[PDB]
Amino acid sequence: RQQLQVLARYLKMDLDNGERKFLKEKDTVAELQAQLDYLNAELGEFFVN
Amino acid sequence: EEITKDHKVLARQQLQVLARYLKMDLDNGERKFLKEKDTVAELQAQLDYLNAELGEFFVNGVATSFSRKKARTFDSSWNWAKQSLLSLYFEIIHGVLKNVDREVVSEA
Amino acid sequence: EEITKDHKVLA
Amino acid sequence: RQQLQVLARYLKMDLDNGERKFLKEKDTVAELQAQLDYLNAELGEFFVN
Repeated sequence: RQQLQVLARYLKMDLDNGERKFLKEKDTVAELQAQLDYLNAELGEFFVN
Repeated sequence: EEITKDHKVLARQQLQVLARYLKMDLDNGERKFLKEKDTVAELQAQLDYLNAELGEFFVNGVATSFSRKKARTFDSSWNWAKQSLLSLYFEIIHGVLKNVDREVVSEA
Repeated sequence: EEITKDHKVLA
Repeated sequence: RQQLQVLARYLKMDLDNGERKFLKEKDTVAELQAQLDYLNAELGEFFVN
């Protein structure tokens, strides 16, 4: 693991970049889903469907 | 920069060998990001459909505004009676109200 | 000598 | 083994070159020996010796 980290640092490579982007998109999914559940609680399942 | 490119290639190969030994998936984060991006795309498509359907005004205006903590109670009429009495008293003394007009009758 | 410096740092 | 192979590829080193040359020379030994055994079966051990 330490040797891999050394090589990544030499290569200027961000092993955590994909995970960070995933967490950002997961927050975006959460907030868009919150908007959708609010619209569903407002109009209703029957209306939205 | 052929030599530096060759070294970068060598370092990438050694890194991939070490990741393979460690059973580390370098592309796992990118895979999860791409799946989550597709999920964002489809949820956003649903939201734009609902927005094109109900409209910007309807969707914005159905926003919740009520909360129990935000309610304001007023019951201190016992205090406001004396306040109004003093206001009327001082107004009459100072000459704001020279006559018993309908506003003075309403305050009474 | 930036490249050789980078190699020395890596080593 | 994987690290050694990576280093050999970087060095443009052919680890199998010696083995390939050995197999070629072994085939050459086989065919020359086939010629010699034919000549021996033909003229005979006594004549050749």
